[PDB]
Amino acid sequence: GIGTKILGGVKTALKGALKELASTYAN
Repeated sequence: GIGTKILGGVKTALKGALKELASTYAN
């Protein structure tokens, strides 16, 4: 229920936003 935070939320954030930001910082 609040497992959503460490599943659907944080793992989506690393999968999308950190993966895109770090990838086009490193280039």
